[PDB]
Amino acid sequence: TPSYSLTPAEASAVAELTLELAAAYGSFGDPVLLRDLPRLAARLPEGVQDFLREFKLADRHGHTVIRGHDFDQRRIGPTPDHWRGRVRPGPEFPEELLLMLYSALLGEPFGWATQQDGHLVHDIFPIRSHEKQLLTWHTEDAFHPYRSDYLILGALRNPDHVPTTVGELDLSSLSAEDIDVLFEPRYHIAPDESARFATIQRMIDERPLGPLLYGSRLDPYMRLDPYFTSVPQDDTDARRAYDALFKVVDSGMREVVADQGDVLFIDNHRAVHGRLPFQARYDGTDRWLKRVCVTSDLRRSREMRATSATRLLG
Amino acid sequence: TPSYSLTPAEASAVAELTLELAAAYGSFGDPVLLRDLPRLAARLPEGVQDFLREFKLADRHGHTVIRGHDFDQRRIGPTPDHWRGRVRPGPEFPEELLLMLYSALLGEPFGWATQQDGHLVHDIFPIRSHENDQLGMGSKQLLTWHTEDAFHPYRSDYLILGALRNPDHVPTTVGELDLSSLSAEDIDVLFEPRYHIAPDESHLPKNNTIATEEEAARFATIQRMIDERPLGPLLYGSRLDPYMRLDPYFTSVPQDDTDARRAYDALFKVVDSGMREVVADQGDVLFIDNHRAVHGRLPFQARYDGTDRWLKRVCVTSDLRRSREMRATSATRLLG
Ligand SMILES: [Fe+3]
Ligand SMILES: [Fe+3]
Repeated sequence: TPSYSLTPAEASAVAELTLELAAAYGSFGDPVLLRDLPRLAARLPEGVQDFLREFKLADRHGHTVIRGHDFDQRRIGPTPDHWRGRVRPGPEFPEELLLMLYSALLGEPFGWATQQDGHLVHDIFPIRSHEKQLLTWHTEDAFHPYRSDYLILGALRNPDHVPTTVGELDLSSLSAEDIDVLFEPRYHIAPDESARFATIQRMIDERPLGPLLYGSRLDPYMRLDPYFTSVPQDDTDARRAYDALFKVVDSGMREVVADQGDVLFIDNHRAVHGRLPFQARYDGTDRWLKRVCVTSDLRRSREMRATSATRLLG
Repeated sequence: TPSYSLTPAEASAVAELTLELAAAYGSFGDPVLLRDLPRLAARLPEGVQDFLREFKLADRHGHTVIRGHDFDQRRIGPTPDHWRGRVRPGPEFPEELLLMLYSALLGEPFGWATQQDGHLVHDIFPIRSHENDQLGMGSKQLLTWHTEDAFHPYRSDYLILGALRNPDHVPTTVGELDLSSLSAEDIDVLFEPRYHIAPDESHLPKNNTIATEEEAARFATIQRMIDERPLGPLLYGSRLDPYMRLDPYFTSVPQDDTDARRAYDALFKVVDSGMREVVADQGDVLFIDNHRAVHGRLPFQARYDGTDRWLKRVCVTSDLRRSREMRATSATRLLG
């Protein structure tokens, strides 16, 4: 897995640009910032832009990391208790901007109106409120036709080096028989728990059966969320193939640590991901990540978006 | 319809950048150029960048034009007799890069493997042997309007046409949907899966080789569409400001569906009467939203003497990986 290590000079330039932009724009509520994003991302160090572009175009690896950012711990301040009621943007606005810049290099930032107040940057920190742990991995929103194409995870702080899990598809293990079955529309994937108007909420609803593999039959994409995946009982070939696919992916899972100053890029088409359970202090010094969802085609999701301009689904 | 007119200064800066890039890069066969495209496009005049970005994000107008480019006629040379057997790249390489920079501001340039040797930037000029019938390389005969490859799930999201020369000012026809000209009842019908759109003969899997699994799977979805003949909508997106796919020559309204026939005829009249002539004169670059506009060309008399109309054409996709199944490798931008 290729990764990019920032020099002190690259890290200083990135930090400086990130502070200049934060002072220049109000928030992500500023429509002109969302407009300028791709042009702004061109002001990043050229090696960083080149690296990400190669990741995007290569379409080979499930994940990549840019390491060595300068995330000023004094400015960022203590890891908050919760996300709701918290004034946005915070002092960590610079870092959120960075992820939005990276997102603009891979596509467009988008989010869910019903998730975290519909903020384009998600918070990932221990919560005393929302508190034997099963170890799960999934494709992000595997059921959804307009699911993320990429995820960007920025490690603001990670004092105990708690890894993320990411897994890819090894084809050598699977037979051609099983692959062909998985490519066919024979599987149900269920949604999740996720204003009055216009045509209320649940719009373009639940419909057909779909495949688990797609794209190239020699190097396929996947959407795999094992907990919410069911196969019709009469379909024994599909059940045999789903079993074999699960074994390959489950047994291939890797631990990847996003330490402080790391940005992890996950390809939602080539890789599954999962959180790892960890003992939290709850004292403002806890592990803290930011997450941005990236779509390659914003217009493809128009029917589930309130307006043309909005990047929030639902 | 909003447009952008380059000041002579912007025109000068664009040409300079374009010449520099032409010298620094060998051809489009260079993967690094494809890699560098959007970082390179960030070197264009800032007004231009902001203009296209606003066009892309507004998702309202179906076409726009950037006018006032300096396309140097001495450097570009005579309009060629044919696209086959030309030295790649030609003396007009700088103009090709410009269109590739523009495409990179809207998405990713892509092509069709069997079209003009698989070049990302297409030539549009009269070819004598091609002068009998309707196409983009003839001249004498009418090109009735349409959505590009309306049937195809991975059709272009945008088209970019650059006018290297147009001495007789032969316009391009483009038409949009005036939604207020249709009844609410007819709109509901058009959003429903009640219509058959047939592929152009060029996309038929039986055209290419029957050999191997790799090639069979690469056409398997298109072949399924031909065998099952699924019915589809002609309007989609949001019911308030909808996308359209309308290729009248390849659209079948099933005989017994009377509601569909009424709605279609209605949609046809609106789009036919809204057809506008947009002249892509020398130095003009036309952007077409393939989800919000239809396009065609007018018939014109060609001279075949190296002075004829010459356009360059690039196809843009907003999501390159969506079409992976129909591409030989991950690297290739060519479907088929
Ligand atoms: Fe997740
Ligand atoms: Fe056409």
